[PDB]
Amino acid sequence: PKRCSMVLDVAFVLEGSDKIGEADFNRSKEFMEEVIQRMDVGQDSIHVTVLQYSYMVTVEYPFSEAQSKGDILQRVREIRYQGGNRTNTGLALRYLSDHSFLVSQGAREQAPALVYMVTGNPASDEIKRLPGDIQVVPIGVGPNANVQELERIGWPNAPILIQDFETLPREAPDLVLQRCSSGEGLE
Ligand code: NA
Repeated sequence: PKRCSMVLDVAFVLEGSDKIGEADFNRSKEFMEEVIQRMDVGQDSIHVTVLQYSYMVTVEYPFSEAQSKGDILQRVREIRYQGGNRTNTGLALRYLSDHSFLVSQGAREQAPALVYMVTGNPASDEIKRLPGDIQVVPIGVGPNANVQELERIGWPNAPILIQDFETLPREAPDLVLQRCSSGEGLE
């Protein structure tokens, strides 16, 4: 099984809108749980922050809190589907650059920054250019993803396109960990 063991600050950003729905959001959670389980999460290795967004953005787990796999996974289990009426992807991205990845919020100065963002709908809001240092790998799930929007957000990273949320926990973890370890997408 593909492994990722390195000094890395990883963010998971999950769309939890009404358009996603509780059932598909739970599949996104299960995808995320599987990835964290496979990752070498620890104080001296991979660190994890988790965000959920729709109408607003919730920091479900900051970098500043205990970086053990057990503490992260248990908070993840506690995460509740918000079900908002918007897909404010631009706001979620602003959180990453202006809050999540700050040293004052637990991020490591020497660690590279990597974001896996699971979304199934076009952004409701304006998306602004992220600082190049924050690498975003968009995971566009389902027929309603705005692929060109995700390509622009992602560059240099190709979006990972998944047919549906049922396939997400089955297919995506392998691809996510390959990207984690190598630093680049496939082919
Ligand atoms: Na960082």
